[PDB]
Amino acid sequence: MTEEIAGFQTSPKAQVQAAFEEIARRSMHDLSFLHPSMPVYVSDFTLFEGQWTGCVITPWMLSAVIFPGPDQLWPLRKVSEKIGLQLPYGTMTFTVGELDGVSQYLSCSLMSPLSHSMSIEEGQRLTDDCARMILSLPVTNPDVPHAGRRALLFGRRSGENA
Repeated sequence: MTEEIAGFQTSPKAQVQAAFEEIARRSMHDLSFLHPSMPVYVSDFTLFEGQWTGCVITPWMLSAVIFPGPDQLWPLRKVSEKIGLQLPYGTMTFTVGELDGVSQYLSCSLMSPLSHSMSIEEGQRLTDDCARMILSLPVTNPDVPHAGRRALLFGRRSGENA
């Protein structure tokens, strides 16, 4: 078959976030398209099943998200199809989503975080705890030290490298 999905270098984390920021606002009928009042957020972590892992949280939902790993040529899938993935959490079907700025990706709903104790901190904590949960293995909590440093001693390997 000629139709394919190219592997992702890393997760489209920003595009999943911005799309879900809008989808969380979009609300039809007399409810009106009121703003989310809780910033949607997305964790990115690990190369599980050979594919980049992540979770999204919004006021309306929490869902695991997965993107084909680097230098891969997956076949083109149809949307809303299910793909069985193996996790220590249990073998679980991830549904093929197709989303603007994200293209095809593999996702499943985990819960609706409609608790009255909910806050942006519980949002981010629960995206990371959701990552932990479905990996069933420890993972970097994304509140580490500032990792940026100044660049110095500029150069390139040259010789055998042209």
